[PDB]
Amino acid sequence: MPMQMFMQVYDEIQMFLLEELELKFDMDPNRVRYLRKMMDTTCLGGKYNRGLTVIDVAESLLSLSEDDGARRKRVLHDACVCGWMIEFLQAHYLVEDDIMDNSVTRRGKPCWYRHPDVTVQCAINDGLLLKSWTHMMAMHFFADRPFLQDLLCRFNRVDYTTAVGQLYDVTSMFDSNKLDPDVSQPTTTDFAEFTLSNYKRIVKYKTAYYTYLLPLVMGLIVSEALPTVDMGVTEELAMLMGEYFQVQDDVMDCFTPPERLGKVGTDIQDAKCSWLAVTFLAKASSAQVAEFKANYGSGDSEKVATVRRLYEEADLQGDYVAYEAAVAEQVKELIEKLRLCSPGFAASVETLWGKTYKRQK
Amino acid sequence: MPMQMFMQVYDEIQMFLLEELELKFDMDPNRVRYLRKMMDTTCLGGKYNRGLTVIDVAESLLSLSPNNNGEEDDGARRKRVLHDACVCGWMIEFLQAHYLVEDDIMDNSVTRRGKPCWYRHPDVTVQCAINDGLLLKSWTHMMAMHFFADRPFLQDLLCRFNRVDYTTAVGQLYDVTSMFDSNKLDPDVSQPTTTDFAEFTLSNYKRIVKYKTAYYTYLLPLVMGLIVSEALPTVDMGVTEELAMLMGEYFQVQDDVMDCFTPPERLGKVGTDIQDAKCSWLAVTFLAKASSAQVAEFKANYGSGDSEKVATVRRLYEEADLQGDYVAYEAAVAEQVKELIEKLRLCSPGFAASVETLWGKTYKRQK
Ligand SMILES: O=P(O)(O)C(CNc1ccccn1)P(=O)(O)O
Ligand SMILES: O=P(O)(O)C(CNc1ccccn1)P(=O)(O)O
Ligand SMILES: [Mg+2]
Ligand SMILES: [Mg+2]
Ligand SMILES: [Mg+2]
Ligand SMILES: [Mg+2]
Ligand SMILES: [Mg+2]
Ligand SMILES: [Mg+2]
Repeated sequence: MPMQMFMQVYDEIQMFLLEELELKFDMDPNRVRYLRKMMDTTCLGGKYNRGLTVIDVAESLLSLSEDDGARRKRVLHDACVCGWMIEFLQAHYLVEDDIMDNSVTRRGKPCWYRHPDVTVQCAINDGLLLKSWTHMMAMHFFADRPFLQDLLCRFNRVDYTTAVGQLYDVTSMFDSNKLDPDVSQPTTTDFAEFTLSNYKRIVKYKTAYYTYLLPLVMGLIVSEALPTVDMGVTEELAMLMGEYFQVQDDVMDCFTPPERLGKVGTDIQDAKCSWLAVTFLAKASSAQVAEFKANYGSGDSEKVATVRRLYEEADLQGDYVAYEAAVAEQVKELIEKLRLCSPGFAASVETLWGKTYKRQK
Repeated sequence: MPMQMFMQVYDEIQMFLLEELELKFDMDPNRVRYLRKMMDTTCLGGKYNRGLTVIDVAESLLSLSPNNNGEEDDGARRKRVLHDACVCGWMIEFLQAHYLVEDDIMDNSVTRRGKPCWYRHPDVTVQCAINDGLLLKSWTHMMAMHFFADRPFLQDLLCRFNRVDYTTAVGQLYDVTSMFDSNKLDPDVSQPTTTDFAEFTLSNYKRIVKYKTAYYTYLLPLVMGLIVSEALPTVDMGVTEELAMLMGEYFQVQDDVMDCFTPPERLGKVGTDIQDAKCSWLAVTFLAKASSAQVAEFKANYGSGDSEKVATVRRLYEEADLQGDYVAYEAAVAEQVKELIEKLRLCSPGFAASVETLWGKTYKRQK
């Protein structure tokens, strides 16, 4: 049912974008060919839990003041459009992050930039095009909406918020004291920034805002129910669900089959600042830490293998399971807080939690 | 003075953006320092010609054709407009600084404004540079929300602005897909450099230049000056857009030649264009009037890293007398421009004047 309309609205959005480029931007059928494949490829093949959340949250707040059925159709189309704004935003960040991250695969398919006819110079701009599309579809559908001003101001703040996250992520293997663009870039070996604290900060901004906070806020917005909700609890949940999601990402990076996964994991190889990495270095012995230091951040045979055994060596899977129960409990008390006043809303956040909490296939 | 105030608005913008990172985003002094250095480097260095135009359009519209509704000529609305005009000006420069960061990387340039491209700096990584670029465009949205928060024009401001940000990205699409044949444009397929340069035609030059240069360089400054002036509807947009497309094309044409002919030293960078086999005005004008033989040679050189093969390509330009083609091109433009400006005077003379000043800073170009 939801996938039904959503995908309808996709076709709607896409028709509008491609057709506008033809009339007003003097584009040839070819470049319009390119751009529709770019869009489909970069914006499709996911489980769309971010756009979808918007629709559910919207529907669940649809009765906050016998009826019509027209309001219903209006709010739920608005919710599909914001939903796709979120998915195009992500698509933008993903295309730019595979380029930044030198990844090779995404979702079973090669990254956009690693497409036979995609050059990275064009890929880079293709990412910008996706972002531009979110503003284009926003003005096209919500020009006459009283909420437009506040929709885009919040949307743009999470855009920004996500870019800051990305600067956090990408400046984490280095000594922040030595973060001066005039000198060279020697990746740390003390791993003194492989901290849980520092971990938490990159993941909150890079992940939690656009993945958990934005779908909910947009959902509220197109439902004219935003102030109906304790933003404090709401923000708490999102920040938390979002930390947990990434940690889930972190572990799946390391121990989930790349076939299963859809991309041979690199984190260890690219020496990222994952949950495993910072959780390991904190509980780890002197010997274990010398050993980690000697087989981290290198594309090897026995090495990554080394770094993978060390993590089981340290029972990171038990630390994890303890994490999840901790998180699962704070999420439960937060949701009941919301339920008091916003029952319908705490219902959709429950539904959100349920697509997070498991997170398996 | 106009750069006095412009520049103290920069300091203003940078303090809010930077203070807001540390305050609302948990940023540490280390990364605030980086981000301040990044902003200065990518944003300060040029001549703020699109930035200061907005200031010019705005002063010349509180004077001639201004708001009658606006108090009996008393100084308070002017420093407010002007201050707005400065934010708008830095919005345009931050938007440009965004596209130049990504562009130097895309185009793989080595230097800009007499210096290593951002992505070319020592403690700047290519993956960080890309994201830095993105922050640049975000900052445009954060400075506008912060200063124009209560401003009635903020939506109109923001709509037009993103429209132009978008027409520029499309322009970048047109420029980078220039080298190969549109027909064989299929991401699922490897691709070869066009060897026949068959899309190196004027019509496509015109296109991948009008969208990529003239809108944000000429239309946006003028449009934003109108808006913070609240004098938007007082002008013929169509004729206004006409000359900004006019002016933009010439600017770009005039920049294509500086590229291949102005010394790297004097051009504040090293001309990639021939090396990178770009679709300059120069190439499209050569291929269109050249013999079969002159053309065979262009192919046997163009788009080759070199001192001597990049110099043969630069020879047939002289031999093909591109140098007089330009002169003639420039003259047809200066007169076509000249005309539209007069049509603008008939209702919007204050406006029409600021456009002469902008035109006069284009024509009179040796930078
Ligand atoms: O780079 P990672 O590891 O954080 C992740 C991409 N997630 C992103 C990427 C860009 C902006 C925000 N979140 P992915 O490439 O594993 O999907
Ligand atoms: O790459 P070019 O030659 O078009 C030029 C940069 N101009 C741009 C760059 C990005 C977007 C629009 N216009 P520059 O590299 O000479 O500064
Ligand atoms: Mg990644
Ligand atoms: Mg990344
Ligand atoms: Mg990951
Ligand atoms: Mg360039
Ligand atoms: Mg370029
Ligand atoms: Mg150039």
